[PDB]
Amino acid sequence: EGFIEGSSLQLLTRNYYFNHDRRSKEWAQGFIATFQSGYTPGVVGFGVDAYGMLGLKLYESGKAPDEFSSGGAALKIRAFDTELKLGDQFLSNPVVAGGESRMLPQTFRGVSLTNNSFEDLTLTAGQVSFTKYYNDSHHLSWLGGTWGGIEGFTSSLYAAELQNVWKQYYADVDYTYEIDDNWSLNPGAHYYKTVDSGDSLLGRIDNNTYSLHFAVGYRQHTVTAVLQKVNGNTPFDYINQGDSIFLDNSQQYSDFNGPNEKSWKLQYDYDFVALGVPGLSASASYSRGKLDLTRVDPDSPGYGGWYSADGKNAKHWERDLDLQYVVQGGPAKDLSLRLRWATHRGTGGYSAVDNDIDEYRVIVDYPIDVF
Ligand SMILES: CCCCCCCCOCCOCCOCCOCCO
Repeated sequence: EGFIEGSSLQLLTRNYYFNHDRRSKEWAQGFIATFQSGYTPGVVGFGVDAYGMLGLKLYESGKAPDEFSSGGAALKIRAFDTELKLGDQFLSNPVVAGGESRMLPQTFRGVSLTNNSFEDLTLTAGQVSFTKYYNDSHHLSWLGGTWGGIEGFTSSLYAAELQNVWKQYYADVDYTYEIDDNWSLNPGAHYYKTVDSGDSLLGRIDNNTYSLHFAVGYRQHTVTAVLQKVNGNTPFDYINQGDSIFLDNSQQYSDFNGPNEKSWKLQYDYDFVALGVPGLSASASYSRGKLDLTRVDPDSPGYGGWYSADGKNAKHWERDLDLQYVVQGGPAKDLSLRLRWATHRGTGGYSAVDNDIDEYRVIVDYPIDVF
């Protein structure tokens, strides 16, 4: 289509409300404007992507500082189903993301390469840097791919190096079987290997983390079983934590990722579609985990504070209630409201590591398509 003709600008308005009980509320506006050029015609095309981001409480982006802002752009070059972005850009993959848990995502400065030559295969590579954000600079490079070569099944393999911190490896599989027209099974696994790298700023790291999910769908109902296991004396670690889609036990509050923590969750989801009210969904979860805090090295530079002499039998749990309505028609079409309730308690001195809390979040989201 071409630079002008293929251009699009989106503005995302974000209302964000966060309530915390401890055994502090917060209100914030946010705006994210996104432009994408078309491509100059020819074998090798040229374009531009650019964004700007603002938020205001009603580096530390926002939720704990009265205002925040940022903007950037990247040059894109597209040849043979390969796209190269050079500049500031968003990222989501198993070893790197701006993260979905907070109001504004983090961005990254550098090179990304994405190949779509084969339908069913995505390859990506990259080298970027980023600062520090949410709750000097970092450098990270990754190589990865995602394969779709079978009808109900998907595969991923990724690696990253976070300079002087870690090398991280990740695999996954997801299978879906449709039995009846109303009954389906979704077995799946996530795997993370983590080792220390270079100067080893966080200290020694030898960490293997597993996520198991089994999901029975029946019509609108879906019930899901999760096992998660962290093997090593530091907790599973990743950039921009919370609500991770590469972990089956990542929850509103806790990631159930502590060192040597075994965990499970039972989740229930419902789609109100056939009950007459489409765009309405709800879900509830219960998660339980246990780990032995005596096994942490208290002198571990990055992770030392997980150690507790009195930890031993430490355990915690979380029960999440989640519902969201997207408005599907009229003027507010696409306006989405989402309500989030989490309760978390630990026992066995888990509280020397994390807190007993009750979290309430409300998120109002309005997309605008401007050209
Ligand atoms: C399945 C998508 C292709 C992934 C590109 C390579 C990602 C980098 O991984 C480095 C670590 O991999 C360890 C051994 O890799 C075996 C490579 O061949 C496997 C073929 O799927």
